[PDB]
Amino acid sequence: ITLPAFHMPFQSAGCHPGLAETREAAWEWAAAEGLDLSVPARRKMIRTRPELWISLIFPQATQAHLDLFCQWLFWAFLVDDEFDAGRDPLMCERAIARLVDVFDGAAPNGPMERALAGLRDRTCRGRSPQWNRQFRRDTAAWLWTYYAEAVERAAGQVPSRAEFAKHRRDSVAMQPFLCLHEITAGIDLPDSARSLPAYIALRNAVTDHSGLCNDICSFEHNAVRLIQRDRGSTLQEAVDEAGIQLARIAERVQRAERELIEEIEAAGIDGPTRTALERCVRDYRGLVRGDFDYHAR
Ligand SMILES: [Ca+2]
Repeated sequence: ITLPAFHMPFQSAGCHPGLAETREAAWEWAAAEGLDLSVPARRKMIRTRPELWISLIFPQATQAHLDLFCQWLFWAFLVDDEFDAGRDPLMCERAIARLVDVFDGAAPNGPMERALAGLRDRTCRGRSPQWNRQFRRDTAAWLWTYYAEAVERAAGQVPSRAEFAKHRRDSVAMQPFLCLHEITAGIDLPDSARSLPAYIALRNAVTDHSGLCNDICSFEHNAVRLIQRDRGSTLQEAVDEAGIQLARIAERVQRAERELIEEIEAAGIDGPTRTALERCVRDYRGLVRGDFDYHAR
């Protein structure tokens, strides 16, 4: 199987120079929180290289922000590892609802709960209720996608190609890091800016590209397999067709930027809101490219 020639018109924003430092801080954070990983889990985390993804997503971030975001990613990888109990819908329901309660303020218990509480304290405090509402929405949506997949698998139900794309937006967990971008970029989006049709299209296309690129570079429901199912093709035919669909998503990023600039000028958007939206127009390209260089390279 040969990967296709991807359509990548987005230039690179670089890689953070503190990649080695933020990895050492990530494992130093896991040890201080009592996160006891098994040997296969430790090998899996080293193989996944969370320091690489976070450094390609936030190359200009401060070291403190990069370390914090990396520990979120380190925590999210540990959450994903446990759910692939992980298939029993009754276990997933109690596990997810416990993590969300800890997020909402319930006193933590285990190491994963105290780690999440510490992550939420360092991140969510100081941010606006506008940001905390979107951050919880994206984080909780990602957590409940494990319950959704568990119940869907237990019922013998399979997702269509369209339903999986909507589900993949929350299950790729790129959106919670689009909220973290606001922190490292020094911006804050009002709900009016979040309601702009072109910003929604831009935020979703950035999320879709990350999800599909993930499935392509990783041979669980996979978009390439669903293409192979809905088209009855071989693996190489489904991989190239998946790459073509990714090219359309990259095209959606370009059209959403143009339409967002048009919506800024037409609506008379100025001040910090215009600065926050123009920051996303400039940065979301490098996020797509940074995520792409992680999965493909
Ligand atoms: Ca184009």
